[PDB]
This record gives sequence, C-alpha cells and structure tokens, in this order.
Amino acid sequence: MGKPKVLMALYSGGKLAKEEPRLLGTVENELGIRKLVEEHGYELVTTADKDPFPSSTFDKNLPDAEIIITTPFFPAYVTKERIAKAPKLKLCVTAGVGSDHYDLNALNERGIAVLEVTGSNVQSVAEHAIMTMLILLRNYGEGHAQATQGTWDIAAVARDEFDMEDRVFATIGAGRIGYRILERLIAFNPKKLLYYQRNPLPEEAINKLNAASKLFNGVDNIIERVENLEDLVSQADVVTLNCPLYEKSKGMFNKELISKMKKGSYVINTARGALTDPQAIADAVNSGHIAYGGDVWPVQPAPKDMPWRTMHNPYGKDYGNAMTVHVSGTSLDAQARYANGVKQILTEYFDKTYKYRPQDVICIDGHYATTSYG
Amino acid sequence: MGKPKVLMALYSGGKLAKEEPRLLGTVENELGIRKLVEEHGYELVTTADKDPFPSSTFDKNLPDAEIIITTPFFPAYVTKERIAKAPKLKLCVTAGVGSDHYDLNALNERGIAVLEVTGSNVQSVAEHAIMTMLILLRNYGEGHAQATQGTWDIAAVARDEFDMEDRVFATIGAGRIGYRILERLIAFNPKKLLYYQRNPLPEEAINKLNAASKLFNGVDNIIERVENLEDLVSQADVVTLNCPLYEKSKGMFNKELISKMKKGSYVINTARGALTDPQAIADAVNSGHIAYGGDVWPVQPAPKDMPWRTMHNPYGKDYGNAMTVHVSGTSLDAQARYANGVKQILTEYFDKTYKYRPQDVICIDGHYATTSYG
Ligand SMILES: NC(=O)c1ccc[n+]([C@@H]2O[C@H](COP(=O)([O-])OP(=O)(O)OC[C@H]3O[C@@H](n4cnc5c(N)ncnc54)[C@H](OP(=O)(O)O)[C@@H]3O)[C@@H](O)[C@H]2O)c1
Ligand SMILES: NC(=O)c1ccc[n+]([C@@H]2O[C@H](COP(=O)([O-])OP(=O)(O)OC[C@H]3O[C@@H](n4cnc5c(N)ncnc54)[C@H](OP(=O)(O)O)[C@@H]3O)[C@@H](O)[C@H]2O)c1
Repeated sequence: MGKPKVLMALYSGGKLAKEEPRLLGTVENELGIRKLVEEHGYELVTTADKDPFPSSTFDKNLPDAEIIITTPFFPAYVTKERIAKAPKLKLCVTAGVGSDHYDLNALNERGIAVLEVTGSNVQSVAEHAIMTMLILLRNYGEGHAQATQGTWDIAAVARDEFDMEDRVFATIGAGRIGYRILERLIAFNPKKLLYYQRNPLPEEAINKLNAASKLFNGVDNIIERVENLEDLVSQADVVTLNCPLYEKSKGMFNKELISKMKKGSYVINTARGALTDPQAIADAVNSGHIAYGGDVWPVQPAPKDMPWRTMHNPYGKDYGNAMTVHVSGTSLDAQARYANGVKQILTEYFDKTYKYRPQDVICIDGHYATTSYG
Repeated sequence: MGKPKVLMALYSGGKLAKEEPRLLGTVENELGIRKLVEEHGYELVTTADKDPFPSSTFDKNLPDAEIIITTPFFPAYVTKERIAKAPKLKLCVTAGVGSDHYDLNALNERGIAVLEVTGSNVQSVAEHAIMTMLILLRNYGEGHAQATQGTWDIAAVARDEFDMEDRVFATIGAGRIGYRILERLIAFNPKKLLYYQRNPLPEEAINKLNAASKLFNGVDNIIERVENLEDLVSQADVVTLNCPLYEKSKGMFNKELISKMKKGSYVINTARGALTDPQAIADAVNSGHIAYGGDVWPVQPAPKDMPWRTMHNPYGKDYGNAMTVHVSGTSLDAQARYANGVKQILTEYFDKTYKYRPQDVICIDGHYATTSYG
C-alpha cells in the first residue's frame, strides 16, 4: 500500500559513473529520470542486483512494480515466473534497443505495454559490425599481437590478411541496422551485396545503394536478394546477422548452416547471440572453418567458461576471434539518445496521454505491435 | 666478372610461405620473378638477412648488384654508405608502395632509377586506417579484453566508447590513400571532413565527396580545406597522416602540435612512422591526451623496447593503443598486385624498352619524378 514503484535494472559503473555524467545508462546516474519519476508520486528503485531468482533485489521489488525498466547490455530477464508475481505491472521499457529478454507473450496475455527506444543505436551497431568485419578480414588480432609481444612476424599476419574490397557481403536482415551496414560497405568496393529477409527491400532503398555504388565505384546493381538461406551463406565471404530472435530464428545458424559456408569465411553477429547454435559457432571457429565476431551473447552477463571467450582459429589464439562484451548500443553518444528516449516514454505515460512514437512500441493492448518480435 | 645480380630483400615466411603460394612477398616465393630474371641472364639473390651493416648477406652482395628490390614492411635501408659500394647499381624497385628507406638523393646523384608499384595498396591501407579509427573511438581493446579475461564490466568499455558519427575527421594529405579514407568516412555521417596539403584538391574530387554526403546523409559541403596545421588539429577529433616523409615533414607531429589537440583526441598514422616525434607520441598516449594507432614505425623491424609497443591510456593497458606490425600494404590481395607490378617493371627493364607507368617512377635520370618524395 506504498507509493507505486518504478523498478529499474541497469549495470553499475561505480566511481566511473559517479565521475562521468555521460554514463547515463548506469545505476549511479539512473538515466536522469529520477526527478520525473518522483514529480509524479512514484518510487524509483534502481539496482544492478538482477540475478539469483527469486532472491535478487530485482525480484524482491516485483510485487509493487508498476513500471519495469531494463537495458539489454545487462538485462533483467523478465520471465513468465517473474511476471506472475508482479501483479500491478503496467509497462516495461527497454533502455536501448532489443527486448528479447522479456517474455513478450506472457506480457501480452496480461495487457502489458512494452516499449523500446527504436533507432537510438542503429548507427552505433552498424559501426560495430563494420569494425568487426575489418578486424577479422584484416587479421588485426595477430597484427596487434605481434606489435604487443615484441616481435615482427609479417608473414604470420599476412597469411590470413584479406582486403574488404572484392569480397561478397551478405546480411540476414536489411532493417535499420542491416541496411546501414550495407551503406557503409559501398565505399569499400564490394564484389556484391546480398540480403535475405521475408519481404523484399523497398525500391528507393535498392536505388540508393545502386546509386552509391555507381558514384563511388562506377558499379551498378550491387545489391541482390537471395531467398534460400543456405544459398546466401554459400555465396558469401562475410555474413552479418541483423534480424531478431523470433522463435523460429532460435538457433538458426546451426552446425549444418555453418557447414555450407566456404572454409575461411566470416560470421558477424551484432544482433542476438541466441540466433546461433553457440557451441556450433565455437566448434567452427576452433576448427578454422570460420572466424566469428560480435558483441551479443546468449546469456548476459556471459559465464566465465563461455566457449566464445576462448574461441580461436588453429593459427593461434589471436586468429579469428573478435568478440566483445555487449557494448555497441551503449556508447556515450547512444546512451544520451536512449536515456532521453526513456524519459519521453515515461512522460507520455505519467501525463496519461500515451502519445508514444509508434516505432517505439513492441507490445500494447495485448498484441504485438511490430515485426521485430513474435 | 660473374653474371649481373638482382639483389632482393624480403621478409621470410618459412613453412607458411612454402605452403601458401599467395605469400608472394616472401623470400620463399620471390614474387614469382625468378624465371624472368634468369631468362635474361641475371642471378637472383633473395635474402631476409638485411641488417648488421656491413656484414649482412644483403651488404655482401652489393658489389655486383645491378637491380635492388626491397619491400617496405621489412626494408633493407639503402643508405649512401651502401650505395657507395654498389658500383654497378642501375635500378631500385620497391615491392609495394613507400620508398623512404632509400637515400633517394644519393641515388639521383648516381643516375639511379627508383620505381614503386604505385596504387597497389591504396585501398588496403585506407581500410586499415578506417579499422584503426573504429577500434580506438569505439574502445575495442577493452571491449575485447573484457570478453577475453572472463568479466563483464560494461561501464569500463562505455566510459571511453564513442561513435564515428558526428565526429570531425581531418587528414594530413588527400592523395590516393587520404582521399580514399575520406570516401569511406562519408557513410559514417561525420560532422565535418577537413584536409591539409600544399595544393587544393581538384574540383570533381570535392564534388564527389559532397555528392556522396548529399546522397547518404542529406548533408552538403562536408569537405573543407584548412591551411594552418595547428588549426587543422585543433578542430579535429580524428587526424590521419597520409602524406610522405619529405625532409621538412620529419618529426612534424611533435610535442607542440600534439598539445594543440583536444584532450581525448585520436591520431591515426598508416603513412610513415618518422612523420611523428615517436617519444612525444608515447608521452601523449601514456598521459591520456590522445589515442594512437597505425602500422608504420620509424625503424623496421621495430625494436623490442620500442615505446609504441606498450603505450596505453591511464584507464588501462587496452585503452588507446591500436598499433600493428607493418602489414596493411601486404595483404594477400595486395601482394598479388605489387608482385605483378614488380614483374612488369623488370620486364620493361630487361627488354630495354623502359615503358614504365609514369606514376610508378620515383626517381629517374638524376631527378625526382614525383611530389611524393623530396
Ligand atoms: N548490439 C547491440 O547493442 C544492439 C543494439 C540494438 C539492437 N540490436 C539487435 O539488432 C536487432 C535488430 O536491429 P534493428 O533495430 O535494426 O531491427 P529492425 O529495424 O526491426 O530490422 C530488422 C530486419 O530484419 C528482418 N528480419 C526479421 N526476421 C527475420 C528472419 N527470421 N530472417 C531474416 N530477416 C529477418 C526484418 O525484415 P522482414 O520483417 O521483412 O523479415 C527487418 O527488416 C535487434 O533484434 C537486436 O537484437 C543489438
Ligand atoms: N602502411 C602501408 O602499408 C603503406 C602502403 C603504401 C604507402 N604507405 C604510405 O602512405 C604514403 C602516401 O600514400 P599514397 O601512395 O596515397 O601517397 P600519394 O598518392 O603520393 O598522396 C600523397 C598526398 O599527400 C600530400 N602531401 C605531400 N606532402 C605533404 C605535407 N608535407 N603535408 C601535407 N600533405 C602532403 C600530397 O599533396 P600535395 O603534393 O599537394 O601536398 C598528396 O596529395 C607513402 O608515403 C607511404 O609512406 C603506407
């Protein structure tokens, strides 16, 4: 019978966040939304203590949580069991983009509204995917290692060092992030750009890439839709995952699909870790069939023993692994965007106007409100 | 009174090169030019033993060297002293691009011709410079470290993690590589692109970037020439070096010029290591004033104790250092290009037609033949 609770789970930044106000996505700085939440008579409970269910600080504040705020880089998994003891939950907001860590179906069954700050990090992840591509293709790991450990073995680096130019790049998903990856690839003079999704790209999108290809490289018709998944990964040197975890996309990048790729190919996954068969990825990196890079993991924070943390090609420890901890969507520039985004969503809710941006809505009124989840 | 000698100094790749025929830039594979050299009655002496002067295999074969072939990634320093005991030297060819390791003035005084495979690696280095930018700005080092050493400290990565978008990129040199860096930056939505050289860019080059800016980002007039060097580095978040080591460019990026940059700026140098004051770079990285990345060093191979091998920002060992061993110009795709390039230069010379590509000529007939050196 207390005040209504806003329960927010973010990662902790300690003294770093206390001295860097731009680290808004931290428990310390609370996205800057404390004044607003208290202006409207709500109790703001912010915590980084999100696991051991059901003993966490997060779990213990579920019974009076009206609004739940999470963040994908350090995500409180809002499962059916947890939704079942949050009886007055009305709204879930993701501080960022990516809401697979909710049980969206159980939330619909309760009429729960689910919002994201769609578009706050689309450019940031696209930069991360391009960086990953460049790091793997050009063998930055061994090139940096040679400089770090005092030697000068040019041939060890160059033996696995390829240009981006004249490679074939394929993307599973040409949405906001996927398409933005294609855009930044054009000036690298690819041999061909492939894409695979359930609907064909718009025309002016195909025309924009072809126009860019013509201006930069004098090449035309560089983009092409492949409709068979095995056919897409067979033709490509580099495949990026830029689609969502939507149930039948569970584990789609499995042992068989990896086997259909050329030996020495590259897999980038800044989308969702669970799109892959995680051990099949590790097997294929450690065998040298592929190199792998990305920042999303199947379980976050990732276990110490997670096989992706020690994957490498046979050539050496610094060959073929460009993993990072989940950071692309939470650069300082991105954090400013989605902190302001969470503030606008809460303002609309508190003022009881609910004039949300429609692209921000993931679930509402008991139904999905987007193709990005299901 | 033996046959005339072709003296070639390349790096060694051992069993790697013996099993990878694409490693043409190695002693093992000899650029594929042995048949041609012997077809014309020449003795091909290939060696990776290039230092201790005057005792090296390289030095000991100078007295009968007619053609000298070097490579910048592992360069035999053809100094005045060494030219003085190569009395029948006629031609020096660089297996790649970058000929600062010759004494070009002493070669002119002898009428020595000096050739490069201009353009063989322009795209490869531009990819390396962009990769370096992305690695430093986005804090890949700590992001990769966190994943490697079993932890999950999101805030440590994000505290120094910025987007490429809305940053100001400045290039010292808008030649083939510099301009190609600008081209690949456009789709990253920069705030502004600056450049600094002795002559203004052509018009259709300015128009190509502005056209690309308009198509991708809806922005116009994105390129701008700055004429004061301190003024260029004051305004920029990222400055790339893409000009040559031409005597008064010796040590230009010194303590003072670094001090004029904003704290937390970035310096990329895929050009020549000696463009910088090397210890001033180390001082400014270790103090955190800048981050630094690149693959060229003042002395190659770099000493074990070279300060750039252990530079890092105060935040940690994996902050602010993106050094690699000199590899960008020697990717497998690049090696195929400049091995064929060295073959054409030798064909023209052996057939005594000398129909060299004019862009390949660095010195000839006692004079410089390019603005890229002097
Ligand atoms: N690493 C990070 O920090 C970070 C940050 C934000 C987001 N993300 C991840 O990136 C993902 C999407 O990014 P976004 O916001 O750009 O998504 P988006 O804008 O919704 O675009 C997704 C695209 O993927 C396509 N797609 C959907 N299901 C597919 C399937 N099964 N196979 C192939 N293509 C499919 C969709 O087209 P059709 O509907 O026509 O198939 C759509 O065009 C999110 O799910 C999230 O997991 C990561
Ligand atoms: N890392 C690698 O593997 C690798 C491979 C190849 C080359 N490189 C390096 O990259 C350098 C050049 O690359 P490139 O082949 O693209 O050269 P380039 O085509 O000759 O272009 C050089 C540009 O720099 C400008 N410039 C010359 N001197 C300058 C100065 N003092 N200050 C500012 N700008 C100046 C020139 O314009 P103005 O004459 O109008 O000033 C010219 O436009 C080479 O010197 C080499 O050291 C590295």
